This record gives sequence, C-alpha cells and structure tokens, in this order.
Amino acid sequence: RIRVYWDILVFICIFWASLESPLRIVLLLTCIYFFIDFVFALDILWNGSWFIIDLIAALPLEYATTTIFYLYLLLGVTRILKVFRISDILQRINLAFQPTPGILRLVLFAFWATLVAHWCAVGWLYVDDLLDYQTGWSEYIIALYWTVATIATVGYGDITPSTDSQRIYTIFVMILGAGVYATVIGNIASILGSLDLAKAAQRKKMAQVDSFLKARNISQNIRRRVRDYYMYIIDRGWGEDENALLNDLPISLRREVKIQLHRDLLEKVPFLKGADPALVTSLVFSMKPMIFLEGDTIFRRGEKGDDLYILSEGSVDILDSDEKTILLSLQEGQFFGELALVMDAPRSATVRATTTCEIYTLSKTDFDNVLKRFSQFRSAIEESVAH
Amino acid sequence: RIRVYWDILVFICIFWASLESPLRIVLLLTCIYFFIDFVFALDILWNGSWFIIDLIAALPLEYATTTIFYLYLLLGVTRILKVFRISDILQRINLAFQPTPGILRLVLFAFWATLVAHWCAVGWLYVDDLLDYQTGWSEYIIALYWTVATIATVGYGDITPSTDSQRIYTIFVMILGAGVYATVIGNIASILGSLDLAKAAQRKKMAQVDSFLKARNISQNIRRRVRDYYMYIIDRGWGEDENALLNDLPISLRREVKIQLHRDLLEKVPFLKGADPALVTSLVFSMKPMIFLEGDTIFRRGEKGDDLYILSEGSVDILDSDEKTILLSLQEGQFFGELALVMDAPRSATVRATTTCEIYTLSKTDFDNVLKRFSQFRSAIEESVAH
Amino acid sequence: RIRVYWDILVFICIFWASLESPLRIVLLLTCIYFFIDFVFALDILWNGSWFIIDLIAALPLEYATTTIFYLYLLLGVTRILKVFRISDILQRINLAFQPTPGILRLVLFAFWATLVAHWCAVGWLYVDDLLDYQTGWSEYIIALYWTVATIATVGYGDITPSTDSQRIYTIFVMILGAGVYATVIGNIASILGSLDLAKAAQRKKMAQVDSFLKARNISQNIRRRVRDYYMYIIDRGWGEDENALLNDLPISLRREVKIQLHRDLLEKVPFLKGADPALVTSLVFSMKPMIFLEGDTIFRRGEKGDDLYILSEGSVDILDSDEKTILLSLQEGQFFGELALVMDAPRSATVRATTTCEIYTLSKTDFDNVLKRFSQFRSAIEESVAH
Amino acid sequence: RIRVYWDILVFICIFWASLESPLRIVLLLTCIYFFIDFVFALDILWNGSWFIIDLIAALPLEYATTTIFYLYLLLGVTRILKVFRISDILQRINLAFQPTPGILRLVLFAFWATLVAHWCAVGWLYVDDLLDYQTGWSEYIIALYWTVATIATVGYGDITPSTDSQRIYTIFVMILGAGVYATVIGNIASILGSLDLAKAAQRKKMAQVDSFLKARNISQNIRRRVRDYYMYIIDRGWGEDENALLNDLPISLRREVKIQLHRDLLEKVPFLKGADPALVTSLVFSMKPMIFLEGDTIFRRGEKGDDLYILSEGSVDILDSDEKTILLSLQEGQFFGELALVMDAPRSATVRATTTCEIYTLSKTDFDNVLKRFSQFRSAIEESVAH
Repeated sequence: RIRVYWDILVFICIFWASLESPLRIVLLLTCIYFFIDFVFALDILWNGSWFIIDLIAALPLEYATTTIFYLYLLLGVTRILKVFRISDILQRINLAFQPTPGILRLVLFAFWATLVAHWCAVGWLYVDDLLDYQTGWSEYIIALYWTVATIATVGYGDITPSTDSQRIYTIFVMILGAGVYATVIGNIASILGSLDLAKAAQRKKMAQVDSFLKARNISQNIRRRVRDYYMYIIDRGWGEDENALLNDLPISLRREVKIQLHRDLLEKVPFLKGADPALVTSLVFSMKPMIFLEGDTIFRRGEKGDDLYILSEGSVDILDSDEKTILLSLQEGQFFGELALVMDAPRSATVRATTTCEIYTLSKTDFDNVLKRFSQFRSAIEESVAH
Repeated sequence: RIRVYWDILVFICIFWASLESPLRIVLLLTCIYFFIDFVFALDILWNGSWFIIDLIAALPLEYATTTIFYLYLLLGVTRILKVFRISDILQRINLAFQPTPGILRLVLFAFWATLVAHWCAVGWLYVDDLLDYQTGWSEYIIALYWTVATIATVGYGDITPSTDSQRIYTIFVMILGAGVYATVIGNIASILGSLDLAKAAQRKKMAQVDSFLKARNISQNIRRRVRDYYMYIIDRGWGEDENALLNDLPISLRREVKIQLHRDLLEKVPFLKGADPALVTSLVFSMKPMIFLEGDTIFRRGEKGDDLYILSEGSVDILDSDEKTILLSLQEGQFFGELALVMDAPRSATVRATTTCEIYTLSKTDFDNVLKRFSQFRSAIEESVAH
Repeated sequence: RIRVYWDILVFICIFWASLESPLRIVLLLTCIYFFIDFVFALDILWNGSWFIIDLIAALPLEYATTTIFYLYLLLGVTRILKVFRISDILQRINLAFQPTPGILRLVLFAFWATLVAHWCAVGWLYVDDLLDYQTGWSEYIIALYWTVATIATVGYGDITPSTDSQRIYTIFVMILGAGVYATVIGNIASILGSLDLAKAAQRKKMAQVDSFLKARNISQNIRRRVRDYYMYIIDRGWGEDENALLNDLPISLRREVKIQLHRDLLEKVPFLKGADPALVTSLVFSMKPMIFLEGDTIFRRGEKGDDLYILSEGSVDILDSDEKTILLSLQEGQFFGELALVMDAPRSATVRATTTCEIYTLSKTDFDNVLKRFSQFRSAIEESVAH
Repeated sequence: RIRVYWDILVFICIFWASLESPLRIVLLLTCIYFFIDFVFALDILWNGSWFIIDLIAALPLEYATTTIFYLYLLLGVTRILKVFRISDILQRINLAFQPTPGILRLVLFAFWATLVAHWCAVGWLYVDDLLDYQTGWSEYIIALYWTVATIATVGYGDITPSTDSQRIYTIFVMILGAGVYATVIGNIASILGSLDLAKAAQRKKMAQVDSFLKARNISQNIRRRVRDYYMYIIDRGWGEDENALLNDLPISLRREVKIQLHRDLLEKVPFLKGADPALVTSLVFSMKPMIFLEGDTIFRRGEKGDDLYILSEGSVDILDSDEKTILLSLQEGQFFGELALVMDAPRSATVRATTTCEIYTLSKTDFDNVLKRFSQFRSAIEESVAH
C-alpha cells in the first residue's frame, strides 16, 4: 500500500507540473522544482525505456542551464511525458482498494478534462497573444470563461472569432469539448446502472416468486409477508448454501473460516463454553440452521423427539400439558430438546415459537454419535437434563 | 407506515425552511416557524449526536432572540443541518413501498436541483447586490432566468459577467450546473434500461427457442403459434416449477400458500364442494396441471384409462363411438375420466379438446389411494359414475 | 391485425385534430371533420366510461352548433381527451408485431414531443398576441424557431423575454424542454444497449473458452480456429440441445415441429424418398447430428463398424486399402457405413472427411431395431450394399 | 483478410468522392478520378443489382462527356449510391477482426456525422448563395462554423436567419443535429457499460462469497486474503472446470488442445523429458492440478502416501524427522511423493509448502496403472527413488 502512496505523490507532482509548464509564455518556485525532480529521482530508485523516461523527467533542466549560462517552456515537456506510466499506477491502485469500476474512470476524466481546459485556454490566448504583447490574470480568466462555456456546450456567445484562423481553432475546440462532455455522461451512466444491477441480483429470487404470486393473483396479506420473509433471509444471508459456497475454498483456510463460523454461535451456550474444541469443531460441522415462524409448534408434547434445538435468535415458549404454562421463556443462548433426546423419549413438553426463531439443530443421530465420543459432554448436558 | 408518514411531514418542513432561509438578505410567518419547530420537537419525541442535531433544528431561535432583545439569516442554518438524516428516512421509505431502484433517486435529484438553483440565484444576486441596495421580485426572477438558462446548458447569452469576480462565479456555476444535468440523464438511463431487463428475463426462454427455429428456418405458420404458446404460458405463469419455486418457503406458511392454491381450483367442482378438507389438501397436493391444444384426443375410446381430468379452463367434447355425438360439452368445473377410472376400464368414450384446455390430472394411483382413504368420496363421484 | 390497422387510422386522426385545435386563436376542412367523427363513430361500433369518452370525441360539435346558431377552440378539446386509450392500443400493437422494447417508446416520444413543441409555440404567441391583434405564418414560424431552439438546448439568444411574465413562461419552457431531450437520450441508450446484450448472450460460451485459452496463453494458430468452430456452430444452432429445448413444448405440436425437423434432412436420401413415414419418424427421432473436421478418419478400414453416417453437409473420401483410391467422393445426400453395418462386419474401407462434415449417425442398435421392424427397408439399402 | 483490405480502399475512395461531389457549385484531380473509377472497376472484378450499382459508380462520366462535347455536380451522385454495400463490408470486417460491439458503430457515426456536417454547410451556403454569385474559403469556413456550432448544441448566436426560408432550414438542421449528438452518446454509453459487464462476470463468484462474509461480519484479516485467493485463481484461470469446458470441443482438435496443455507442464520434469509421448499423453490426461497455501503440511512423515506431487509452481520444504532439516528445497520442475509411492510406503519425510504451490497430482492408482504399462518409466524414477 505504501508503494501506492508513493504513486499518489508522484501523480500529484506531475499534475502540478503540467499546469506550470504551458504558462511559460506570459525563487521558492525554483526550490519547488528541485523537490519535484528530487521526488522523481526517488521514483527511479523505487524502480529500460521506462528508466529513460523517468530519468528524463527527473533531469533538473532549466535551472541547471540557467546557472550554466521560451526555451524553458519547451524544456517543461520533459516532465510531461512521464504521465504515460499511469497505466501501471492504476493497476496498483485497484489492487490496493478494489472499488466499483467506473469510479476510477471518473477520477481520470476529471483529471484529463482539467488539463484540456487549461491548455485550450492557453491556445486561445496564443492566437490572440499574436494580437498583443503580454497579458495578465484578467485575460487568462477570460480565456477560461470562453473555454469552459464552449466545452460545457453552454455557449453564451459573448466571445467569438473574427479571423478565419480563429474560426478554425474554435471549430477544433468545439469538437473536442463536445466529445469530452459526452464521455463524462458515459461514466455516470455506467456507474449508476451497475449499482442497480448488483441490487437486482440480490432480489432476483424473491422477485421471481412475487411474479408467480402475481400470476396466481394472491392477496397482499400473504405476498407482503413473503417479501418480508425473503428480505430477512437476505439480511442474514442464511438463504445462501454456505456449504457449497465454501466448497470452492482451499480446504485449509476454508476450515479456518469454518472455525470462524463455529466461533459465531459457540460462546452463548454454557455447554460449549465448557466443551473442548474437538467437540465444538465436530459439532459445528454437524449443526444445521433452521428458521421457525411465530406460533410454530416446534415440539409437540407426546411426540417422539429426535433433535436438539439451540436457540441462536428469538423467543420460545416451553409449555407443559396445558399449552399455557410457560415452563421456560427460552431465549438466545438457550437450548431445548435435550430432555427427550438424552432420555430417548417423546417430547414431554410442547414448544412454541414466540417470535421468528433461528435455531441450530442437532439430529439425534449426530447428537448420539458426537456425545458417544464426547461422553464427558454427554455427561454434561445430561446433568442438567434431570430438570 | 405511519412512522414513514411522519418522515414525509418533516421532510417537507425542512425543504420549505431551506427556501425561506437564504432569502433573508433582501406575523403568520412567525407562527409558521412555531409550527415548524413544534413538529421538529415531536420528531425528537419520535426518536446521541442525532439528538443534538434535532435539538438544534428545533430551537425556536430568531423569534426568541427578538423577544429577548442578517443574524437571522445566519440562524436559519440551524434547521438546514438536520437534512442529513434523509439517509435513514430513505431506508424506511423503501421498506414501506419497495419501488423500482432509481425512482427514489429521481425524486432526490429533483429535490437537490431545486435547492441548488435557488441558492445559486441568490449568490448571483449577492454579487450584484453589491452593485445596489435592495431588490424586488423582478431582480429575483431575472436571477433565476440566468441561473436556469445556465444550468440547463441552454445559455441565451442575455446576461453576462462584467468583472472578473463575476466571471469566476459564473465559471463555478457552469461547472456545477453541467454536472447536475448529467446526473439527471443518469437516472433516466438507468431506470429505463432496468425496466427492459425485467421484460427480457421474462421472454428469455421463448427467445432462445425462437432463435433455434430461425436457425432451422422454420416457417411462420409454426413459429408464430410457438411464440403464442409461450406467451399464454407466461400470462398464466404455469410454466414455472411451482413446486421447486415454493420449496424455498418456510414449510409452515408454504403450506398455507399451498392451501391458497388449493383454494384457487377447489370451488367449481361439486365433488370438492362436498368434500372434506383433508381430502382437498391431500388431493390438491396430488393434482397436476396439464395443457391440451385444440383438437387433442385427450381420451381415446377403447384405450385403458388411468387418470381423472378436472377441467379448470377450456371446452371439451365428450364423444361416443362415432366421434360426433357430443355426449357432453364439458366446461370449466367439469371433470372427466371418472367412468373408466372408477370402473377400472378402458375409456368407453373419446374426448377431444375443443379449445386450449387447462386440466388438473389425477393419476389412477393417486385417485385410488386418495379415495381408498376417502371411501365416502369414492362413493360420491361413483354415484354419478353410473351415467 | 385488422383491429390494429383500425387503431392506426384512429391514432392518426387524433394527432391531426390535436394540431388543428390550438390553432383556433388566429369548407373542405369542415368535411374533413365530418370524416374524423365518422371514423370515431365507427370506433364506438368497434367497441362504460370509455364509451362516454369515445362518444364525446365523436360528437360533431362546432359545425352542429354553427348550423344551430374562441368557443370552437374550446370545443376542440372534445377530440383530445380520447388520446388516453393509447394505453390499450399499444398493447395490441406489440401483440401484433412484437418488436424490440424501446422502439415503440421512441415512436411515442416523437409523437409527444411534436405536440409539445406545437402547443408551446402557441403559448409563446399567446403571450405576445397580447402585444398585437392577429398574426400570420411568419409569426408562427418565429415562434417555432424560438421554441425548438430552446427545447433542443441550443439557444441562439436571438429572442428573449422583456417582461417578467415572459421570463416566467420561458423558465417553464426551459425546464420542460430540457427534460424531453433527456428522455430522448434515454431511449437511444436503452435500445442500443439491449441490442448488444442479445449478441453477448450468443457469444457467452465461446468467450468463456477464449478467456481460458488466453489464461493458458495458447497460440493464435488454435484460438482463431476455436473461435471459428464456435462461430460456425452458432450459425447452424447445432450446439443447442435441440431435445431439451423442445422438451418444454406441448408434445402434440412438439412432435409436429419434430416432423418439420424430420422434413429438414429427409428428402436428399433416396432410401428415405422410398421409405414409409412411420420409419422416417422413428428414424428421425433416432438420428444424431455429428460434426467432423477436415481430415478426420471417420472410418478406419479393418475396424469394427457400428453406425451409419448420413452426410447432410460436406465432402467425404471413401478410400480402399491404399488410402488414396477414392472409391467414392461422397457428398450431401449420400450415406456410408451401410456395408459394414448390414454385413455385421469391420469397415472394409477407410473414410476420411474432406471438409467439415455434418453427419447424422445411426447406431447399429437403432439401425437393427429400426430395420428389423422395417425389414422391407432393411431389404432396400441391403440391395445397394452389394456394392 | 486481403478481401477486407480491398474493402478499406474502396470505402476510403467513396468517402473522398462524397466530399468532392457537393462542392461542384462554387488536371491531377481528373487523373485522381480515373484512379477512383479504376479501383471501382477492380471491385467489379472482385465481385445482379449490385453489379449494376458498382457498374454505375465505376462509369467514367463527366470527363468522358467533357471530351465528347452543374451537370457534373449531378453526375457526381453516381459514385455516392454505391455506399449502400457497406452493410456487407461491415460483416467482413467483423469477421476479420472481431472487436467489441459498438466500436464499429462509433466509427460509422464519425463517418456519417462528418458527411452530414459537410452537406449541411453546403445547403446553408446554397440558401445564402442565392444572396450572391460565387464564394471562397472564408464563406465555406463560416458555413461550417455555424453548422458545427448548431449541431454540437453549443449555439453562439453569431449567425441567424433573416428570412422565413432560412428559419425553416435552420429548424430542420437543429432537429437533425440534435439527434446525431444523442446517438453519439448512445454508443459511448453502450460500449463503456458492456466493458463493465465483462469484468463483473469475472468477479461474480468471489463477489457472492464476499457478500456472504459481510453478512457473517467476518474480519478483514480473512476477507482480504479470500479475495486475493480468488484473484490469483482468476489470474491463472485454474478455477475453471477445464474438463467440462473442453468437453464441448470436437474431440479431434480438443485432444490437440489437450496436447498443448500437456505441453504446458511437460518440459521441466526430466522424467518426462525422457518419457515417451504415449505416456505423456496418458499421464497428462490423468494429472490433477492442486493448490496449496503457505505452511501446508502436504506430506506428513509416517502417514501412508498415495499420490505424486509434481511442482509446477512454488517452493516446498522436504523435511526429515525434526521438521527443520530441509532435505530439499523443492522448486518448479521438481517432484515428490515418489519415494513412498514406489516403495508402497508411508511418507518417510514431511513436506511443507513454503509458498503458495501449484502441484499436479498423480494418485497411486493412476501412477501404478500408468507405470505398470510404462514399466521402463517405472524403472526410470525408481532409479532416482533410491535417494
């Protein structure tokens, strides 16, 4: 990234120089130039033909020749040529930050446009400098006034050519300026559109479903809740096939990331706080994420229970016989199903979702195999299972 | 949604204030301001730094200070700052309505552009206010005339700078205004294009088929009818894999929606009018939607029949031996195949599609299993089967 | 389609009327109006509130009232309102022709823009009509000159407001005109882009392959020929999974299309000229399309042959022992492999592709099963097999 | 391609002629025309109605008629008509080079626009030529000044109509010019956007993964390295299912390309330098590309080894017992696993990835089957296996 920071400095220096150069026609400054070349010399150190290019730009010219003994204007070009290296700078910049395509283009266009306007105004002056001797800020300002007004397509008509020469130049400018403006629009369009495309991809599935529903002419009562369903899922990203998605990752780091995912749900549950990491790993691999909606009878009392439900998110009602006696308002970090699973029994209580619930589920098969191995952590939750 | 309605009110108030503020330079109104702040105070109630921000905007300032004892212009800024909260308002708005991306952007640009034009005109005046004392509506109007003409890229050239100061300001304005216009185009492009993309997705499949047909150089006689085939299917949405599509839905509500789909074809058929809902559910799950074209020999007399055809949509000809005697012009809500299926027989009559027909089909296997269970509804249609 | 032709007529009539109406302010014509309403009356026949709308437009007004006894200008509006029905006309038009989205939009914008310019110019006149009595063509022309120049963003600055009233109107116009122009661009962008998207889809696969090749850094010698390979395939459409593609078609018409495909390769081959259609159908279903490249040793003499090759397109060299004696320059409509397949033998000759070759292949299994059934067409080619 | 080069020449000639023609109104040149037609005559040789068209353009007209005996202006049209053939030229051009869609459009628009401006200026002159006799360069220049200023939407307002006639023409021009400019933008937008789409496709997968990670709220420590992982893969193209990708290629050339891929990794390894090509082919088909990350314990000493690892790219540490004694710093072109695989043993040493490593892997099964066949190349590496 530091290498990129170096690029930024150099870039700025080049830009400044390209503005100072063309002005030649009409102490500290000298010291500034020393700095410029000095920086360029450091660039050479940072680094065939490219060497030659950099070398040339870094050659302390006019000053040197001044101390030895329009031409300085001509010499100014030596620092301009270097600009071509931007093609590699950009690559490094993208590598550094990785932004949305077009953003960088926008920056470049702003840069180029700026230079164009400046040089064009100078050219205008040149033509009219032949109508005088020297000029001041007022003239330069006027040149820009005309220049910009023309480039921007506005055209106040305040200033116009008198000779064919001037007319010709004007025509040249009009063509170029128009093109520039068009390309500006180009970026804006491409950038903005691409942003929309990204969002469209996200909604893709839900949209298809909605379309279907519309074809079936289903009432809003449901369709709205359907959309919401997908929206929430999208927010969580749980709808993604985590497994298959991760399956393209180098198994080494893949597992490390998987461990990070194990970290995501591991801390809340005291069982896992007091579990070993081989267990945690094994189990995390096993655990499946299930979504329940408000009111869902997750467990039905009397029915054979074959899975542990670890409540990541949401509120749950553990109800006895009467389906009213909330035995437990079961919340994030709690866990249920253990009574029936450890006892190899039917659910001795009913379990209702209060809210929408995110639960990690552990089938009896996995539960038994895992805690067969981890019999000390079979002994663990079995402890609590007594009540 | 009410929370969003509150946002709308606040938004409007802010906008109004931002127009009244900059005008400061050249009773009821006071009461209006009371209302404004009052509303903002309610916003505080609706709700750290954001508190401070709202607080500031809601501070009844100039009036207070007037009763205590250019500056009022300065104080007006206190209500402007708050505008930043739009970033959250927008989120809520989208959540509320969920419109096509870009539409909201368009609105925002209209809003911002409006303010820009207003403030810019004021700035113009300021520069030329230094050329006078006070001004009236005519001057304000003229300012807008110039401002808009410039921003819109038109440029009549009626009004122009005289001093460099003015020229500079003008250049600034030209740059900004041009950019604004460009972004306006941006939205229009992105919005319109996205609309086309949606439609393209719909035709995607048919288009591929058409392309194939064109490669094979098939005559219009067919290709047109092919397109129509797909068009109709699209209209109905029947081409969608309803099952797989629905398979990503929380089984609870999924089933409820499935029930809504059961509702869609359940009422017409008297068998199902007089069926129980366990049957209906079971059967609805079983029923498959089949499309027949005009003239199709759905049944052939003499051939083993192994399915019930419930006519959702279209006209059908039940023909005896001679293939002319329309035993029954069978229409929406009618059903056929029951004779052979209940009798375990061959079709004792031929069945032709009059029109295009949407039929829900029940295989003999499902039919028998279902009505084995629902033997009272086996007894039911079997009643009618006598004729 | 005739119904659509009727729409076209009506549309045109409406347009004309909307141009004649606003002109009111400054014999045959009367008869023309009779025609207009007459046409609208027929439209009523072609057809609640829509009835009322049409009715109103078809009411022969000013003339009637003239014979009974500015106001006529006012009455002209009665034919304008009807324009709203375009929303349904467009649907019918698309159904009729089915063109690329955006094309229709372009037409609509041209239509609307035209009307806007006209009405705007009239408004301009109105404002300045208050500065005079009556005007002629010259004034109308001038109005358009200003109007268009403004709308098109050009702005010559030749004509400008003098009163605030005029300035206000101008500002209104500038805003509207600018917006119009922007929307024009919108269509152009969306249309053109969509065209590119279509082509991109076509090249999609080949492009992916090319990308791979570029990553592998393979020489042009191959990559070019690879591209060509895909290009040719694309041209033919043979790369499409015809089967799976067709598998979404109503089996009835699907088969009919399949028959059309059977027609495509059936005529050339005398075997099939003199075959029955049950065979042709059966066989066509069986035949598989295979592509060979120049030089390919399709058959190798001595090797067990288990397939018939029916040459759709290209040139083939049947070579004996020496691989030089072209036993047969085998061309489109010819067929080979029959000797070995009928004789249950090894290829007694070698077969080379001269050119790229499109061949329909018939495995020995299918060949035998088919011509087991069609033993008379087993006897057929077996006849020729003698040599 | 030469045929295309011929097109280029002809195209240029046509263009030149279309500029010279309209100028008619106000020696060597004659010889130039001879050349023009001559070239067109050659075109006829390069080649019904198209013959007639070319013929006409190639007819040496004005000169002929001059030697026989405004009208010449009229005759100039004979070379213009031919331009229509561009529709076929373009096809050939694309076939020749195959560039990004839109690029060619851009060229065409530049071409057409140029001609429009020229002809329009002439028309302007014509109108004002009726106000004089003859004109010179200055007038022509002025015409262009006005023309371009108008077309480009700038509009200085320096020149304007005086008669209605002129006003009308102007209006016509304004409309056309505006449209042209719009279409210019169209291309720019479509081209630029399509470029972005290509890149988006490339990042598609990684982006999806990143999105997931963001939803899971994983730290940068990993996400950055994840992106890098994909980036590198993309750079290499190794993530592509080479097999399946290639599976759509004509097996003949497909294999040849496969051989090119065999060439890609074949040379480094002395085993394969001194192997036969049947082996190389067989083996290359077998070899699988595997990626290891820095630090990866590729082999663990003591564990059963069942695969040969041929190091395409990267650095590897062969470590004995102590996991420090780098037995071999194993680099590109080296190979490991052979000791255990030839000895049917456990890894007698541990192997760590120094860097990221690209390795082609050969399972023991394939290894044994291959070198069972190629027992002389089983004897080969087995030689070295001694140490």
